[PDB]
This record gives sequence, structure tokens and C-alpha cells, in this order.
Amino acid sequence: KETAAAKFERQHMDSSTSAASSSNYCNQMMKSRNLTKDRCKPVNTFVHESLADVQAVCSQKNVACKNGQTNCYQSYSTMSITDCRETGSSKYPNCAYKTTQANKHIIVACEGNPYVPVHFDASV
Ligand SMILES: Nc1ccn([C@@H]2O[C@H](CO)[C@@H](OP(=O)(O)O)[C@H]2O)c(=O)n1
Ligand SMILES: Nc1ccn([C@@H]2O[C@H](CO)[C@@H](OP(=O)(O)O)[C@H]2O)c(=O)n1
Ligand SMILES: [Cl-]
Ligand SMILES: [Cl-]
Ligand SMILES: [Cl-]
Ligand SMILES: [Cl-]
Ligand SMILES: [Cl-]
Ligand code: NA
Ligand code: NA
Repeated sequence: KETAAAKFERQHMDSSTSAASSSNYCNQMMKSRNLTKDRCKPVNTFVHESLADVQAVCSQKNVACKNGQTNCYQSYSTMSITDCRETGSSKYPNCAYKTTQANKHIIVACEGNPYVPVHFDASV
């Protein structure tokens, strides 16, 4: 029973490194954030910025979300991110991920009081 904000933190924050440094980053991180317990989660983005910087996006550029909701926000600046996406060789329980490191703007959906990120919509 995890709050939406806490789930976003676990799935999407990696403030301890500046960037992925190896092809095995996603395999490691998907496992240790408990994203491969029951199934291999197919796609998951990690953000290599402070939690404060990611939370601050909720006051930045208001944009539509993919699903048409209007509580999404696009970061004014690019951020260091890693996209983790399952390869064709991936088969639970032996999940396998491609690591793609990039510097891009993030789009998050925000909710609550405090008004914080609860969904990762996209990177641009
Ligand atoms: N893959 C994961 C890992 C944790 N969690 C949530 O985070 C909680 C653990 O802090 C989980 O509670 P359960 O252990 O009751 O499933 C679950 O609510 C999740 O929903 N999916
Ligand atoms: N670019 C993307 C697209 C999807 N996703 C993940 O895949 C899920 C469903 O598409 C998303 O749910 P949340 O936005 O609730 O975190 C997110 O965890 C991602 O992390 N990065
Ligand atoms: Cl930090
Ligand atoms: Cl912080
Ligand atoms: Cl804010
Ligand atoms: Cl505007
Ligand atoms: Cl922009
Ligand atoms: Na773990
Ligand atoms: Na931080």
C-alpha cells in the first residue's frame, strides 16, 4: 500500500549517480527498485537529478498529458535520464533491459497537497 508520490520516487528517482555508467545499469536498477518481482516491467525511466529538482517540475510548464489530462508539467531544463526497456531476449524471471542514457526534458503528472509528481508521462 504505497502512496502515489512514494511509488513515483521508487520507480523514477536515481539521485545517487549523475548518469548510467554501464550497459548493466538497468538490469541492476530494475531489480533493486523491485520492478522485476512478479513480472518484468517493460519500460521505466530513471531521473538523475535531485528529488527537489524533479518536484519543482510541478510548478514549471503546464502541458497536456498523453491521456488528455491537464495536470502534466514539462521541465524547463533538460535532465540526465536513463530509459530502461526490455529487450527481445527478456523472459521472466530472467528480465533483460537495454540502458539508454540521455539528457532530455521530463514530463510528469502532479497531484496532491503537497503537489508532487505521481506519474512519469514522457521525456522530450
Ligand atoms: N513492484 C512493486 C513494488 C512495491 N510496490 C508497492 O510498495 C509496497 C511496498 O512498500 C507494496 O506493498 P505489498 O508488499 O503489500 O505489495 C506495494 O504496495 C508495488 O506496488 N509494486
Ligand atoms: N517514458 C516512459 C514511459 C512509461 N514509463 C513507465 O511505464 C508506466 C506505464 O506506461 C508509467 O507509469 P507511471 O507514470 O505511473 O510511473 C511509468 O512507470 C516510464 O517510466 N517512462
Ligand atoms: Cl540529491
Ligand atoms: Cl533533493
Ligand atoms: Cl513546485
Ligand atoms: Cl504557459
Ligand atoms: Cl522545454
Ligand atoms: Na530489490
Ligand atoms: Na535528492
